[PDB]
Amino acid sequence: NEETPFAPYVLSLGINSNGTTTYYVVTAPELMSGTINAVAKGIEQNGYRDYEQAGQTVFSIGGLGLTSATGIVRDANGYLTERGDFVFNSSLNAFTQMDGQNMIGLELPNKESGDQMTLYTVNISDVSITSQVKAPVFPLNQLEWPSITGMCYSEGNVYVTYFPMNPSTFETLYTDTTFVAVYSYPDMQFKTLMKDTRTGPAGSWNAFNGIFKVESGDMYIMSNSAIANGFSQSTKNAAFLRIPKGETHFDDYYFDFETVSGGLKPAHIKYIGNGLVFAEVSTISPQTSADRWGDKSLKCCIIDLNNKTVRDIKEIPVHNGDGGRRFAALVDGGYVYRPVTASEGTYIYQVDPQAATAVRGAKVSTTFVGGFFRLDLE
Repeated sequence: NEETPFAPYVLSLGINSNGTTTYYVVTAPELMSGTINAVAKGIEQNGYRDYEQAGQTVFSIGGLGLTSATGIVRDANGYLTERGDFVFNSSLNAFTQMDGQNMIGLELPNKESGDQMTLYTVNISDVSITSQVKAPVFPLNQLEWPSITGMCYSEGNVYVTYFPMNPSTFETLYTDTTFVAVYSYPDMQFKTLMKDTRTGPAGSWNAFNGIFKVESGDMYIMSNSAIANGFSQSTKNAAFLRIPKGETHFDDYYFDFETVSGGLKPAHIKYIGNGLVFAEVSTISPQTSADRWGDKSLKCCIIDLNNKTVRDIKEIPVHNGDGGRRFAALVDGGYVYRPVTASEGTYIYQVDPQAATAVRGAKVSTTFVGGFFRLDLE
């Protein structure tokens, strides 16, 4: 065993061998030198996995056939171990933290796959379903079947960002409206369908990038309408809007990202703190049908929501994104760390968010990084 006990940093290394992607959840004692790898260390996880952290639990969420999420925690000996099992029916369309002890997870049933969706309440420390409730899909499918891009909990309301998409043709014919559906917790009664016409739908296909909460409890949405991230068309400039804490309207905030960036669209976002967002931003302009789904040629930027500015991190090379999955970026010790997979290989880059400058760190022997966390002992 080459695992270093109590090594804080957790990386899920996605490694392509003979066509198949296998995940190795490894730890690293530091991020700035050495080589992070899965030689003689790691929790091997087969199948499609994506990763989300809450508290000191990393959830390994199975996909493409796998219908469970598994906890990963640090045991008292300093080693990672698997803990618990949350079984769902088909796919976990959204998953977000409700409070210090609980996640909520939303699962859709097309219109023939069922009529009701399910909200699961999952205990973080036990990794187990505490309660579950059913709700109609409508009005999420009023125009077309929804494609869910995020979920947030605020003061007893559940907020769901989505865009309509025909599940068989993949057409996204409705891009002129931001949609946020709002439900009451715990019963999932429908409260309101928020609409806004200053930008397009929030988030993009399976990218978990539609909505996020900041220190005040306010929420922001991100619209990119990006063909490169899965839309079939684009009609309105990429932008951020804001929902006041616990409320059900958009306020006067509006950040025209697309014009400030000189015509570009964000692909992936992570809130850093203090109004700053770390982002991968497509350098393709205009994106066309030839770019669709590719998530190619991204740069890294700091987005300042307070001042409505965009600053390029010039030391990070242009690189292709990981597509429709969660953004593997780690906010740690006042920096943001991002594995950058490019022609030279994969390296962790340490980003100073105030200066918008980066330092190259550890090399990572992997195909891509599927998750990136700091896990302490509880």
